[PDB]
Amino acid sequence: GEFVRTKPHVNVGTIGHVDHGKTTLTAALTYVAAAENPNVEVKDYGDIDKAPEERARGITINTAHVEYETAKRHYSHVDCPGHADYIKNMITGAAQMDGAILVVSAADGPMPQTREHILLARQVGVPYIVVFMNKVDMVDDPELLDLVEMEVRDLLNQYEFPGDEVPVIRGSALLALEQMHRNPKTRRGENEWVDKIWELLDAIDEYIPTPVRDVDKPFLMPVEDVFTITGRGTVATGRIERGKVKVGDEVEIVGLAPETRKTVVTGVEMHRKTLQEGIAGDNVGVLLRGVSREEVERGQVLAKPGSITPHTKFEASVYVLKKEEGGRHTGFFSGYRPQFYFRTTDVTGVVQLPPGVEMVMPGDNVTFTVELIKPVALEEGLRFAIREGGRTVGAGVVTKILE
Ligand SMILES: Nc1nc2c(ncn2[C@@H]2O[C@H](COP(=O)(O)OP(=O)(O)NP(=O)(O)O)[C@@H](O)[C@H]2O)c(=O)[nH]1
Ligand SMILES: [Cl-]
Ligand SMILES: [Mg+2]
Ligand SMILES: [N+]
Repeated sequence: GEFVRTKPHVNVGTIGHVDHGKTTLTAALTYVAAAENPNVEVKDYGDIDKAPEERARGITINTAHVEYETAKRHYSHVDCPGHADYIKNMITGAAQMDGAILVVSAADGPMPQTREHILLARQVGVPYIVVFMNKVDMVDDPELLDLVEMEVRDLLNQYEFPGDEVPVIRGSALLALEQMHRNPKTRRGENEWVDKIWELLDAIDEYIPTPVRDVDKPFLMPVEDVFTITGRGTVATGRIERGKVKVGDEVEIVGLAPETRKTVVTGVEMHRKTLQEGIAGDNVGVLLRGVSREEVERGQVLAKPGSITPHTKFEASVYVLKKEEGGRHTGFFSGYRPQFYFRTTDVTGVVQLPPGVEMVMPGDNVTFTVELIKPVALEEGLRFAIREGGRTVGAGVVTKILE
């Protein structure tokens, strides 16, 4: 059908260590919110972890986007994988969030991807975090619960989140989800577990602010994914960063290719509902005429033509992680070629250290230049993560664009 705007729109999502309950919580949110609002369509566990490879491996691999709303706001929710091998997908998901829900298992406490997701969330600009302490149905001991909360708050403090202030909601994603399956009409106040999900919804409503967005600046949408719709054509998905897009607009596909390509937008949808106009903050699919899925990819940006010049060379201020933060034990030299993550973009780059700086060590704050092997939409003040060999090794911010 058609998308009707009645409420402010905010993008949230789920992050946290593997198996702590992100997807189960995402499902419970749709069911719980749907009882109050009939515009919410429910999403089961298997509707979210739907890919054959997810069924095969028993984990989330792809980000999934689901929709729900409260009385206050409309939400698009990006559910990210927790497995260490799918961090790149999680980063692309977090790059779309105005706030993240950090899921931590009460039975396990914070674990290495609890830390890594918090760190990475910051580096793609997630401005606020709410915590859901999950699986409390498995933990009798009140003292362990208090310890887990304390550990999570302190961990958040380590990455410059206000850990002492974030809401920490204690519940069971699974028992809420079970109650909603048995009674899909279960309303607030009727059930203990469902009410914890309402506590989460209230915290999301009130603690994660609606961002200040600019719809007057040139259209810019980082591409998070691309697929072929049988019948329609190639669709590029993403959160619109600024400006607006309408069907009929010419856009440029910028980055990751030798040259920029122009095409015409032939459709705009949010959660499979047609948008008259996509605006900053919307989580959309943009149908692109005359390009295949081999001609658009994650990490490119769609932009008002001529508004963005992609770049390959920049100076950066970089913090290199210590080993206890999951970084490398050893340093690196000029010529080090790790991966750089900017918003939804993942690209290999060459580190070139100043003359006289021959080695950078874990724990170092340092400045150097990077040469990307492919051009990428970049700008001064843009935060990024550095990863190599399947581990996060650094966090940086672009200081100067050289080329
Ligand atoms: N006891 C209990 N088990 C739960 C709860 N929530 C989830 N689980 C169980 O925990 C396991 C993982 O749940 P899942 O939602 O897939 O976690 P995830 O964080 O999405 N995993 P991934 O990191 O791969 O995406 C499942 O076996 C699920 O049934 C809960 O509140 N209580
Ligand atoms: Cl579309
Ligand atoms: Mg999952
Ligand atoms: N998924």
